[PDB]
Amino acid sequence: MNIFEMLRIDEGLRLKIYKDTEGYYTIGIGHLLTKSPDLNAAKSELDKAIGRNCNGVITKDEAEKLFNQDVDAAVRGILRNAKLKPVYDSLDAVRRCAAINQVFQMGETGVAGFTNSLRMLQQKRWDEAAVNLAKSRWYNQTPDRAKRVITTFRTGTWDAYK
Ligand SMILES: c1cc2sccc2s1
Repeated sequence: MNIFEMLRIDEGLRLKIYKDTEGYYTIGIGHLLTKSPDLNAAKSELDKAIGRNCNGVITKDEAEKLFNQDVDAAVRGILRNAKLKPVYDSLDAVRRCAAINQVFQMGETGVAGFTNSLRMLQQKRWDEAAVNLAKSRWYNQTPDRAKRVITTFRTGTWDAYK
């Protein structure tokens, strides 16, 4: 297991524009195109991202390229965030993957709501952090995925992903 395999399980792989759990146009391995309800806007974003006229469809290689970029940008964003960096750097490698996963799904605006969870994670109060993490819109809207990510934060193992 590694961050790519983990997010691949959580995000799936679809080669045509689809709507994510929030109803937003997405493609590939959880590559958000736009929050606009206009499919044409999503198609434009896709074409810009890939560098060709895709008409809403990409190849596996292209999906994996966006995924590489998106994971890289997620981790780099964490390091550039003054609130997230010290917590991330305090974590072991497996729990760092849980952090990347959460940021990938929710963005940094999303994880900003998690001050108390972050503090508990930095304190290595794992069971307490896990309880706090579940008291969230995130958990309630995507409970099976959040449970996996939370188990990863709780245990520092890959048990939830096999
Ligand atoms: C850096 C650390 C942590 S813990 C949950 C999200 C993030 S980002």
